[PDB]
Amino acid sequence: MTEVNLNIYSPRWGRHETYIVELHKDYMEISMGAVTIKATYSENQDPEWSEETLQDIMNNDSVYPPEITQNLFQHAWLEWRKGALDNDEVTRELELVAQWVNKVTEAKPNSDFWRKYF
Amino acid sequence: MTEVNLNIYSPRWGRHETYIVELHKDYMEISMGAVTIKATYSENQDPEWSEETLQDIMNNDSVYPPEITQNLFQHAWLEWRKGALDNDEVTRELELVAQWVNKVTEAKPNSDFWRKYF
Repeated sequence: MTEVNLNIYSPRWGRHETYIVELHKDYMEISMGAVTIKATYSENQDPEWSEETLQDIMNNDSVYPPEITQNLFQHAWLEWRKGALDNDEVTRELELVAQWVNKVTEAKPNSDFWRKYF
Repeated sequence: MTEVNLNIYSPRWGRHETYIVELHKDYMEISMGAVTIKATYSENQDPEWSEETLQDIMNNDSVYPPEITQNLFQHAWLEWRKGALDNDEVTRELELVAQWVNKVTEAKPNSDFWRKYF
């Protein structure tokens, strides 16, 4: 297990929240607070994800990242898993995803109309 | 009935692609080239959307917008529909959404690792 701690700014709480990524050969888990989602690897199929999604836990914090975000986490994990990325590198690459998510949040439309809505 | 032309930057075509938003009282349409998706207003329920999402058609331009983007379009339309926004207002509010999408694209992770993926 290598653990990656990601700082995601949550407009809901007005602070950065820690999303914890647990990487294993057999599975990956992503938790924020009491919720945990999971992907489990399989030889001849794409990873099996828990019913709960990354968008689920993030939208809960008023974070609205691109739909591909969860798939990025999966890609980072699958590449780390075959040894293409070492521990510090998968950490760096995932931090880039978190940075992107935070930039998306930072750049949200800022008119009266949009501020009132989300 | 009014039409808003939005300019979305596409790394796939190296240019801003024109997304045409048609607002009518009973429905809204969004066109990109030959592709059109549609949301239909219903009196007692949320609008009925195409199953092909705005995100899906943008993914085809190699654009990965926040997942809430389609919902933002819906909001502007519904507000315009009941006259909470005039034609110029709905235009600017939607342009701020396009502007946000463009910022997201511009800020996409650009490490060699991520570029190989998307």
